[PDB]
Amino acid sequence: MPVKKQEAHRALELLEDYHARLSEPQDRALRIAIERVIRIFKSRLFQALLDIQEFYELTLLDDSKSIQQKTAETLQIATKWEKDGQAVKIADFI
Amino acid sequence: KQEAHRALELLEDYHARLSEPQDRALRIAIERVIRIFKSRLFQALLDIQEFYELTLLDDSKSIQQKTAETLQIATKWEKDGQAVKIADFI
Ligand SMILES: [Cl-]
Repeated sequence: MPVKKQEAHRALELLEDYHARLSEPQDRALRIAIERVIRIFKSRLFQALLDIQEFYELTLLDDSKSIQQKTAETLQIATKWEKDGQAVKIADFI
Repeated sequence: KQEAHRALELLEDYHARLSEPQDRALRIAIERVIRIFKSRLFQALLDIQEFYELTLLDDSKSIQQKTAETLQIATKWEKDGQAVKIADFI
């Protein structure tokens, strides 16, 4: 039962607690909108975790790959994730 | 048992098993990936935190306005989720 404010690891927990309090009929449209945010956010988290699983299986788990090779691939993927906020990313492309 | 929810725990485990001196460069590289991934997650949680602060906690905004802002941020995030990277600028 934390007294500290704006703890990042609790951000989704607090959104959930806010949703759970929206019981009045006039608050229902907001509640349904929040449900959608929550679903979309969870999908984002899942896809990020899959990025790790993909890296882990294709790079680290492969006995066929040399250590120098794996190190190269590992440095690359970190650099890519690092640049993501400055990346040009096109919605509904190709 | 390799659920994606454990993806990070697994990477941290693998890092904790690279003990040979010749593996040390890969180990440091993996530490970097773990740090960068945690940063990614932290910034994602701050997205929720900032939305919560700016929209949901502002009781000067009507329920209608909060709803509109909540719908629009999800729409933006949904697009960002299917967006494909074509480059980055330094
Ligand atoms: Cl080797």
